[PDB]
Amino acid sequence: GGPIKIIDPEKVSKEPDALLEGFEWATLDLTNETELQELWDLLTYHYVEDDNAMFRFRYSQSFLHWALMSPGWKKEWHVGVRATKSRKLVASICGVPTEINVRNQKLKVVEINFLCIHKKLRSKRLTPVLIKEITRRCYLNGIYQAIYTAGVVLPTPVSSCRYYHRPLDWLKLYEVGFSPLPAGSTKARQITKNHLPSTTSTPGLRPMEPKDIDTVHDLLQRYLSRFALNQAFTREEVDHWLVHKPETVKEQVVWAYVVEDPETHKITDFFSFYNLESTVIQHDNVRAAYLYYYATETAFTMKALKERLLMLMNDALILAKKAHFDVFNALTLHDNPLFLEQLKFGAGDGQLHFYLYNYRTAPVPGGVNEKNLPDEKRMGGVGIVML
Ligand SMILES: CCCCCCCCCCCCCC(=O)SCCNC(=O)CCNC(=O)[C@H](O)C(C)(C)COP(=O)(O)OP(=O)(O)OC[C@H]1O[C@@H](n2cnc3c(N)ncnc32)[C@H](O)[C@@H]1OP(=O)(O)O
Ligand SMILES: Cc1nn(C)c(C)c1NS(=O)(=O)c1c(Cl)cc(-c2ccnc(N3CCNCC3)c2)cc1Cl
Repeated sequence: GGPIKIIDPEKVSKEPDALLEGFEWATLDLTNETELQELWDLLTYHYVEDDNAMFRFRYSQSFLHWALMSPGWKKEWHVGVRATKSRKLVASICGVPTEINVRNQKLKVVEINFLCIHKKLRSKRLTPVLIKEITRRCYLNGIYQAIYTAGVVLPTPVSSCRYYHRPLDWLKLYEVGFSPLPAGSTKARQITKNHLPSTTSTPGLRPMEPKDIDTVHDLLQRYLSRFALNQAFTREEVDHWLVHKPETVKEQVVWAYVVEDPETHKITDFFSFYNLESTVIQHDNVRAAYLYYYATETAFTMKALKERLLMLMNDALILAKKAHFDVFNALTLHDNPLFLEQLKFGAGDGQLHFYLYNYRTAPVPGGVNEKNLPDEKRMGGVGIVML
């Protein structure tokens, strides 16, 4: 594996390509509230929908702040297109920097996210234009590789993972057409099936605190090192992505929990999940929690891993329900296939395909077999979660 081509610093153009008549490039400043609102306005009405046009992702402004101003961020990688006359923001494409491990090679990359074009400008081949411009702005900052995730199949995916969904409020989900009433059943029965204990069971479980950063950082890195493709977390990245700052973030987006051993008081496990609503195109919102990063000391010894994950993740479900989330989403990546079925996650129609730009490596297993169902012998591949 390795880079596909070497970029000649000397030949990177200082000026962007031309755009469709009536439109112009605009760097976004997401520290400006009005511009943050503008991006929110665009995504809210024009971002990812399901195939049935029932749901649309509704990233919050707090989520956008958190996702796009992570450690090392640069406004130059928050790319917009405006209408010249009205000034309206009509397209976007964004990146943030991070380091990844691809089979034990560390790479400096940008994660690409929030590619969006206003419905009225679709199917004009603007996308390749947006991609080329953010590529140019990255090349200018000495970054020549990218990773991204997509719901559609494009050239040479590195992996594919299937979405799974654990109902927390089944009735709400049924109500908005997310979950159906199977057939011979009743609401009462579906509610019973999905009912969850009132309290967590794992001893020492508590909300992560800033004091936990160093030891969570070390445990996470050891755990993720067990995957061919993974995110190479720095200390600042643990602070940013994992510890919610209530004093400065009124709308919480990340929940993280640690298990502090009753005896050693060392943290021995942790898990986290984030808040991403969907607008119900027509109630008006599905409040979904997504599983994010987790780690357990048990990984390093088996089959105690499955057993430990069953404990932690059922606790994660309890905590999410307690925080009023409607559903708990997870993909077949990390060691997730160990617990999805047994904790009653239902298989989803959604598939997330993973891609690298300007880097060649063999395909990596995505937690499923050729039938697109979870497989314990198909893990160890994908250890990176994108938002
Ligand atoms: C070194 C640094 C490198 C940095 C860059 C690394 C590359 C990152 C790449 C971007 C990572 C994004 C990660 C995310 O954010 S995935 C999120 C994508 N956004 C959405 O799904 C929101 C809803 N949809 C839209 O806003 C539009 O439909 C979009 C913008 C998706 C397409 O607009 P439109 O429908 O009006 O099409 P077009 O006429 O302009 O262009 C048609 C071309 O676009 C290619 N296309 C379609 N969808 C995607 C897609 N999701 N990734 C990459 N390419 C895509 C398509 O194959 C076709 O090419 P092909 O040859 O026929 O021509
Ligand atoms: C409730 C709901 N709301 N929306 C908008 C949808 C599609 C559903 N139904 S879903 O929950 O079962 C679901 C989910 Cl979560 C996610 C994807 C999916 C597929 C491909 N790509 C992405 N992303 C683009 C890149 N950034 C990461 C997310 C998401 C598809 C489905 Cl179908």
